[PDB]
Amino acid sequence: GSDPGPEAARLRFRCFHYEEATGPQEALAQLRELCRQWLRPEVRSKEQMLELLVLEQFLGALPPEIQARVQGQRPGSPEEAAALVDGLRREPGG
Amino acid sequence: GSDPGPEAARLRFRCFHYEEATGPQEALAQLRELCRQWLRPEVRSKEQMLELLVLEQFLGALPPEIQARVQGQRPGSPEEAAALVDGLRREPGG
Repeated sequence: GSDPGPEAARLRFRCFHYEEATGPQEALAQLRELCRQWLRPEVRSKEQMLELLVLEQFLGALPPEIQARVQGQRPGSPEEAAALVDGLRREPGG
Repeated sequence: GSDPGPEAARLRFRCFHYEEATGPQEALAQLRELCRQWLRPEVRSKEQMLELLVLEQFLGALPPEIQARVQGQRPGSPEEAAALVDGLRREPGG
């Protein structure tokens, strides 16, 4: 009755390495499946998908060191990530 | 006057570098806007967002060299990307 969580599902979604062995189209079927367990059109609407995806680019837009700090906590929401980094940009050392 | 288009919107969205000077939450506002110009709940539905976002991760799941090729052409559709990468992996490099 519990769900893994959208953030956990997204982690699995990105933990997926592109493997030529399964073929890119078949890999898509995996990614599509994994992203679907994260986005979930069934329960989430389009604007919520925006939020999740904003977070997505935002994290990778961060420098490796700041990004690692996020990745070491995993907020799952863009503004939370923003708040993590908001302090990290205040002279690296926190 | 028009929208950049979902394909170009993702470009602007991915070309966005995190700049501490604009702040993460202000950057979010830009990203939230850019991703919205890409996903567009206004015109598109959730499953379209699934697809666009599968593409997004699929490209990053690819190795830097293969990813660079996709990034240089920009299909915008996951299966289309799957098609070039399937070719790029034919005799690693093409």
